[PDB]
Amino acid sequence: GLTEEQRMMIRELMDAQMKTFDTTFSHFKNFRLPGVSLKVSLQLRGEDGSVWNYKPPADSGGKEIFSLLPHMADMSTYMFKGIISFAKVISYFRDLPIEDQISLLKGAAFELCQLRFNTVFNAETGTWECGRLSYCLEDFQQLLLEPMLKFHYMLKKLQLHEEEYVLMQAISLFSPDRPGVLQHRVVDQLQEQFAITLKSYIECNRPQPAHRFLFLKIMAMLTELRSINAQHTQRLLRIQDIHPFATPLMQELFGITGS
Ligand SMILES: Cc1cc(C)c(S(=O)(=O)Nc2ccc3c(c2)nc(CCCCCCCNC(=O)COCCOCCNC(=O)C[C@]24C[C@H]5C[C@H](C[C@H](C5)C2)C4)n3Cc2ccccc2)c(C)c1
Repeated sequence: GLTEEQRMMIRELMDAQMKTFDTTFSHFKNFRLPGVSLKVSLQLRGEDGSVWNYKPPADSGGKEIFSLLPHMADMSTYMFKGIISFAKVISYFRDLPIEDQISLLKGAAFELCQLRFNTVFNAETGTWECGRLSYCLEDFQQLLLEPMLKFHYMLKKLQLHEEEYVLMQAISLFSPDRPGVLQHRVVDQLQEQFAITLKSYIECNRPQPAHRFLFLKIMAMLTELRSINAQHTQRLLRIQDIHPFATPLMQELFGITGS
């Protein structure tokens, strides 16, 4: 019930997503593993049927608390590469000046990573199911006090379509107010078009009373996700200051100069 401009925009996004989101994590390899606030266990299922499980340590006032950071840095880096590839496939993004492309990716990389991670989040088991890797929240309502955690549960409950997730990714990517953006007006117009497309998609394909105000719920979540991004970017920089762990790609995305 959309225009073709809107149908072609969704098709392009869905194409970009299909080409650049390794949903089985098959090519995530050669990552570090822990030596032999909220914590996760890590499970690795081998192609032969073997399983390794890692249960994290407790806080004893020592560096043990950072044992998973190298692994997570490798996972995040793998995800960020996918997010960068996604953006670069999209015509509207490719047409932007390269400095704005970089500014938009620096601004949105965390948000797009979290949106992709929500599609592999199992809310029944509190587990991000990443192909052969599984990350399980360690033991309740104290968990939902963490804003990013409550975000994942609340977004999962909306039961969004693939198309709605990829429009969320576009709206986040084309945010006209990230630091360093110059083509503010063009980006702002592109964002509005993606939001209108999402509003119309929901109107045409979700007539049920449960999906009343769904478009507005999604937009409020995107606003909330940007606020969480700012908080978590500061958390990353504090930990990096006392315990370096960011990969080069993470340093580039989060504004660490190397000097
Ligand atoms: C320090 C840090 C910060 C950022 C910003 C990143 S990032 O953006 O570049 N990648 C990333 C990847 C995935 C993220 C993820 C971030 N935020 C989530 C959402 C679920 C968790 C919400 C936050 C919980 C509160 N804690 C923190 O805010 C910082 O805790 C540092 C101290 O750690 C204590 C021991 N806990 C761990 O070792 C486990 C991890 C797991 C993950 C989040 C958090 C920091 C890292 C990465 C270690 C705690 N997910 C979803 C998801 C989680 C696990 C597996 C798969 C998906 C990085 C890399 C690092």
